[PDB]
Amino acid sequence: PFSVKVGLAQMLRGGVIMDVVNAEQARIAEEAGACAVMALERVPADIRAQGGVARMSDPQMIKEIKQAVTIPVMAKARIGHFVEAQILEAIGIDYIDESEVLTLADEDHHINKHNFRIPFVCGCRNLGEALRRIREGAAMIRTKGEAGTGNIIEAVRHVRSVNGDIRVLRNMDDDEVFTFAKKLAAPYDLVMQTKQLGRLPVVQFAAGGVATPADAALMMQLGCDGVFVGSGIFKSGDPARRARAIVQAVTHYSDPEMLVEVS
Amino acid sequence: PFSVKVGLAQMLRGGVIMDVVNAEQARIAEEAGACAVMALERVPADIRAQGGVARMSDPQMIKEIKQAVTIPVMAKARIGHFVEAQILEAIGIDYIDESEVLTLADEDHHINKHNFRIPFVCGCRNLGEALRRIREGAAMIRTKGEAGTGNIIEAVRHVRSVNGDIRVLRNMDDDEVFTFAKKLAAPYDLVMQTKQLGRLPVVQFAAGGVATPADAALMMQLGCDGVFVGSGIFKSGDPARRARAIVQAVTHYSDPEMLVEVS
Amino acid sequence: PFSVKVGLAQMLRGGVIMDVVNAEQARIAEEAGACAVMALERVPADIRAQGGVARMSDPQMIKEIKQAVTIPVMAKARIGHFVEAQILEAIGIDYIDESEVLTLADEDHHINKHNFRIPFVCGCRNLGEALRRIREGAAMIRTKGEAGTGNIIEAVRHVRSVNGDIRVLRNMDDDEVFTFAKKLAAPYDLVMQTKQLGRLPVVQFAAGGVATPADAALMMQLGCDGVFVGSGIFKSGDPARRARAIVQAVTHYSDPEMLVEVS
Amino acid sequence: PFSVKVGLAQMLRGGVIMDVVNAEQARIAEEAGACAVMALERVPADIRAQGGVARMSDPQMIKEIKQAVTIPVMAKARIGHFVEAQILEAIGIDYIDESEVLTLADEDHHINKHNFRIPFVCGCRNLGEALRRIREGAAMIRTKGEAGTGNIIEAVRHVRSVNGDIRVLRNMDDDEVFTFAKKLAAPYDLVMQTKQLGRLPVVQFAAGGVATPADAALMMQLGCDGVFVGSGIFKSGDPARRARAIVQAVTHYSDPEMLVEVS
Amino acid sequence: PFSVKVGLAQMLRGGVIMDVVNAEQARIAEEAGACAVMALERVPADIRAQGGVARMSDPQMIKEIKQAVTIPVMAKARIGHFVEAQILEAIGIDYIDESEVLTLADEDHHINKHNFRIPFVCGCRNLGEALRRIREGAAMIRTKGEAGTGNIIEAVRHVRSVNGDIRVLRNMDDDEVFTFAKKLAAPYDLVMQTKQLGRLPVVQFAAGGVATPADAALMMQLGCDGVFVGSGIFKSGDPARRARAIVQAVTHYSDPEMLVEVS
Repeated sequence: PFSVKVGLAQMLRGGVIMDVVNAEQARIAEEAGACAVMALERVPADIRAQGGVARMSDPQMIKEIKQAVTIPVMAKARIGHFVEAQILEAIGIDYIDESEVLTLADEDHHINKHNFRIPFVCGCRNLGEALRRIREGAAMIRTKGEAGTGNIIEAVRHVRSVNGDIRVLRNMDDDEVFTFAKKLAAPYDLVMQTKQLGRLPVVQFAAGGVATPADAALMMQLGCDGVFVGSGIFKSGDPARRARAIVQAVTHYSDPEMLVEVS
Repeated sequence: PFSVKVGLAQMLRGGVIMDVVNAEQARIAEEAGACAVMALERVPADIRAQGGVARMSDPQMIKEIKQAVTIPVMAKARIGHFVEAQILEAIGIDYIDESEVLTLADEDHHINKHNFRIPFVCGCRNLGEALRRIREGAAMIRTKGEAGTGNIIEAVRHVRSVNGDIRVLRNMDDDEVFTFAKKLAAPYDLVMQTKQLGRLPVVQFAAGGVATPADAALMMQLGCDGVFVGSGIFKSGDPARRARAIVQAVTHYSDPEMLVEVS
Repeated sequence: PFSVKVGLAQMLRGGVIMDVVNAEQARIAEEAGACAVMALERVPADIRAQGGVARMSDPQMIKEIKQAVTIPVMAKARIGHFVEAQILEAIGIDYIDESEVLTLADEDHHINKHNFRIPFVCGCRNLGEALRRIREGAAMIRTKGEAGTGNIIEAVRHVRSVNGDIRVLRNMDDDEVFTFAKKLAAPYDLVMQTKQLGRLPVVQFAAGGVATPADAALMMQLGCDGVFVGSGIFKSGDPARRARAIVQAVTHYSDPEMLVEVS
Repeated sequence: PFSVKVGLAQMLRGGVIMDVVNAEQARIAEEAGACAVMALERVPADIRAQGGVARMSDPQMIKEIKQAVTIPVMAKARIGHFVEAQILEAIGIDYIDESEVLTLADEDHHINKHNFRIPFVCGCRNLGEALRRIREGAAMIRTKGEAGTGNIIEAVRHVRSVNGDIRVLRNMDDDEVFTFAKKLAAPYDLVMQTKQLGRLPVVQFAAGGVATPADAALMMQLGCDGVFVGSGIFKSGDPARRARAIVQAVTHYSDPEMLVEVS
Repeated sequence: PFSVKVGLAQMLRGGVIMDVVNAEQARIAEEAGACAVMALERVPADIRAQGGVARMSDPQMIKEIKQAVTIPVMAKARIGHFVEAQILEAIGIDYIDESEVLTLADEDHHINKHNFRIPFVCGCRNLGEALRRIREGAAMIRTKGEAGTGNIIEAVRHVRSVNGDIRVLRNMDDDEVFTFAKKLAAPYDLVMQTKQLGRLPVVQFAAGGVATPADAALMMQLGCDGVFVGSGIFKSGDPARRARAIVQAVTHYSDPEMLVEVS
């Protein structure tokens, strides 16, 4: 029932997903208006600077967070590590993120995400990767970007690349589409579905570097459906204020006066 | 009605296809027991040695051949030259061969073969190319080989590559299949259809260098369904004898005494 | 009055242009139904075989041809050789072809074609080149291809590239168009005019390798407005028959039965 | 109305623009005689020392500065970050600087500056870049230089490059201008407008390394219309004295005795 | 009696092997349910930290461990150091691990393991290496991975590569098997025995980076028969809890709820 997973992930459209590390940060991110939280033991800043290997978050804190908030609760699973995905599905979380922000568990293969009843969130960097992940079973796509620096140049480049490939495909001659599918190394049926829909067949989020309401509004204006905000919110001077500002920016991405007032 | 085209091409299984250049060579190739003829103005030996550009054969001689024999009659169309394919379909031939033996008309794109009611025969060199051509609409695949030298080393290598990739796919773990589909740059749905069927989803012929009954029997024992024999038959000491020998070799590819007697 | 030149070149849409070398070939190409002739002393085949430098055609034979036929009469002028263009305009021909088929007269600069009252026909290989030539003053564009071989792989590649850039531009986001204009090194105003019109702002012809009615119909179906047929027609078995066939193919580029009957 | 923005930016001719970080530095820069201030949260020295990503300055301090001084107030916006530009336009600042001194927000595309009613200030390093930015909608150009070192070698090189390209263009033959437009990858219409005006069609400022009155006078003597002075004035022994000296040097760029007295 | 060694190593199937450094860690790893311990002076983490050369563990502590636990006791022997293997066999340990985790003693040659009555455990990275080690006399194979980092990307890659070569071999045509044996540089007789059995002819363990129950279950689901856990268990917050969790994960590698509860 892949379409069931797609429709389940649709209710995340137009929202913000916030990396939380405890029940209190989860409660704050809930009261700020986020649509879902990404439970994890310690922020991507730890994964980047502290080094070491980062794995699926501990089940006990996932259960604590899930008991603390009412919104959908996500968790991260290493790429190709289908047993972490099995554990997460057995905990009962709402969405699973096959996260490249964590450490690679299988360099060559991703999870055959058709085996789980839980919708997956998979990273991408272009149209070919997004279509491959949707073929593997990912019910929601997020553009990769760059993890931990707060610089949106790569996230902006990836959103622009995905939307540019979509716009190119929308007018592309039928007889050429096949070659395009070979240029991306993406499944042809999904390429034709994209060409018919004018967009990816799934929800499409942005991630990596989104730190200010201006960045979230820029992502939502480039065509995305939402944003991921990981660590810069709760390490700042006031976490609740910045989180509420980013939520309001995503909700009102076409209101410059609102973006000003929230900033 | 792609399945209609596939079933229409199935009756070519276990036969020989002979390049003919006139009504008399067509009549000989018919009396030798061929399943179909490939009408063309002058042999692949001409295309190789004389040089110049080779195009779709002249419509008048196609009509003469079609009126001279009763078996299915093929014709060659340049790659990506869909107007030659339109002309051939309007003449009423039975199969169209998007032939790389001719001159390339579109280096980047092949014909969107779903637009014609006539089944197409497309060349290939590996599993990825065969699957891409089947996705474009080709109702019958022939392994490329090398055109005009009578040396089957490349044709044998291509048959072995295709059948080896299919055998690898047949046992391959499901979770890895996706990556395999990216390695070939072939449509995933066709890759899964191949993995289920244990063979290429269409009829699969051999071509290039098949000159003696031993070569035809070798191709039919490597797993193919038929062979193409272009020029060396009608330039030899006795064309009818060699053509009948190759036909008998394809029919009895598992009878060494028969291969001896026909040689 | 550039728009006057554009409207003047519009009457060539849906026609055939044939290189003639005498009053007799000009009369034949007229009776075959061509829309214009390109006077020249000796065919591109002679330019290849006799070697040496090729220049503007001789004024006396231009006057003879112009007095022999009634259709528009073209002539070739070396690239950047504005004095040959002045001579041609003083003879009174209808269109001037700043032709790369001839020998380069100015490797770095083309003619500032705004100084002549006669419309120009300029070669191109992509969208950037076509837009640059339209900015210089070219009132009609022909896709370069490859001169003298009868192989349409390059002409088809160039038509597909130009039409693909146009289709990409048509959906391209406005904020990105500027960068596109830098990628092609084409004037931005002409890029925006193309994006608005959905096609090149001038008449767009094909040239190079068009030898059979299938090739002409393929060019006219890929989006072109006409074709150039230079030498292979009058060196063949019957020039009038092939010329009439190509004219009928251009006129009926969407009629497969007509393409069959003329072939 | 791009001409309205151009005429509105004209009043900055012959003045100094000083980066301020508080109401007090803004008041000093006003009393020193500057024509405009570039409000920013922390000087380029902080961008180098604290490292990290630098974004649009905080709206609250922009409002404080705007309420503290009477002169036009600028602000910096990341390249391609049109949402930061929207926020700045909604605050009501006078000029927006699409600043490469900040961090790149879009590596491939710049802001489509035609969508805002506020004039923009865009950096440049040669004539092609200045013309491209003027085509995108920039109503004022500043030569890039090098940010934060106090060494004017690069700013001088870029000013000389722009003025040398303009001088080359002024005498350049018309028939060659097109090729020149291709050499720069700049819009041809703007190239011709430059050739007619003898200078860039907008106000042209200098930036990067201007630290002493000699440097400001040198920039104004090389042909510029003003200078940018960012940090070195307020970190020195006396900010008011050096700021007044630089202002007087810009006003009297042809008075060596005045340059001596102010130094 | 190689088959006796193979049957002796069979009782380790479906178990966990834990590197111990004293009688207390050995006792803990016994109560956690491990099937065998790998006596060694200082953990692979200590081998990485203190640097220097690592050799066979000291005989006195091996005797102490062997007297402290009842399960089979392993020990490490440098590669090609057959005298350390003689010493270990004379101590009376149950299995000897010709371990690349230690320092290489013979870079070009491994131990001729047919000379000892004690079964050997040899590392491997692909099918060729595993078959070569089984030919030398190794009665049990463990996939190499990467030593001491806790990252299972390489261990997963090696398990997938070995099982992929086995699956490729299982369907491979007999006439091609010989060439396959040359591609791996593995003994052909063992290649045919593998092709017949559908798996490596010996017990196949995983090693390197297995730190969490998810990793152990992932190894056991990829096709392995067990796991090696060296250092990260006894340097953690609770060694007994994590060791018992990993043992339960290996025992119940197909029970997601169990993997959750033990985590």
